[PDB]
Amino acid sequence: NLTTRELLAVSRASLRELKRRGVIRSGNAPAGDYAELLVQRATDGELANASQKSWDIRTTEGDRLQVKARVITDEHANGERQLSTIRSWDFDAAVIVLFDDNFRVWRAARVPAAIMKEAAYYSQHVRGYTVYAKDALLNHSEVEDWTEQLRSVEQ
Amino acid sequence: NLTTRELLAVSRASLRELKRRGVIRSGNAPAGDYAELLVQRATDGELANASQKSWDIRTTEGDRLQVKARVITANGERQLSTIRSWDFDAAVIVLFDDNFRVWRAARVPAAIMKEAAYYSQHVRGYTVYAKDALLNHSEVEDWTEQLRSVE
Ligand SMILES: [Ca+2]
Ligand SMILES: [Ca+2]
Repeated sequence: NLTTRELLAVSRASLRELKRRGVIRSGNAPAGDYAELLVQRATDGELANASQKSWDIRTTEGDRLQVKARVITDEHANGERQLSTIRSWDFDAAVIVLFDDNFRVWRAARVPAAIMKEAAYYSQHVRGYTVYAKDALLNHSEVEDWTEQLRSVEQ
Repeated sequence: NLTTRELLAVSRASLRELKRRGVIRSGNAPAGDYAELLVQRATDGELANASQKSWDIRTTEGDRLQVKARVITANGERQLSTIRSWDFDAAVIVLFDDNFRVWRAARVPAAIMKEAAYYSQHVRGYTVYAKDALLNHSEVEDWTEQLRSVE
């Protein structure tokens, strides 16, 4: 095993190259970048440009998808189901991708924008909305389980 | 350099380890997590709970610290993330080089941060550039060697 410092530089350099080759967009958010790749492969959707802030992937049938992803360490850690801030509701559905400790897909779900809003909380500190990816959201009857589909593409 | 598939496995394995060691939390902010670890270790401070958004680390003497970090590879790289709360005692600025060794680090009182920030209307917050002029004096403390020590 190597030092923490080297590991960061190992990860940042690999991501930097993957980013120049056009497979990913940013190098700044590994879990989100991975989930984008995975949702792009599972749908053959097109990536947004970096400038498109309301959504990340557009399916060929039209759907605009905001991809939110996070690494989970313990399915029972309720505070770890917290997703990064949403600052625009101008999309058709979100895709929530929860990774385990291996950065393999633990659960993934397609949530209509309406159900996301219903679950969100506004925050003035961040100028956005906070959503917790609780089981009750993940198993909501208008949510699609995308777990095995994203495991079929890598991770 | 290598094949795309190997880079994915190279990045995924490195992240796997960083995450096992507790160095990474959500996976979206590697550099930020590390800078926090370094400032938490260079002090004996406590990490903020989920609800406390105004600061990141509380020192044993009380001080609440908002940590802002960037990898330095050019004024556009000195740009820090948006501040939307002034409810903290000082900011700790951590500039890494590409190897993630600490290149410059500085403890800036809230007053000097405010003095150096400018409000931005489209983002509804304040932006601070970690220029040398801030890093040197203005009554800010050099924390560079201190953060390199806990490395
Ligand atoms: Ca996203
Ligand atoms: Ca921070």
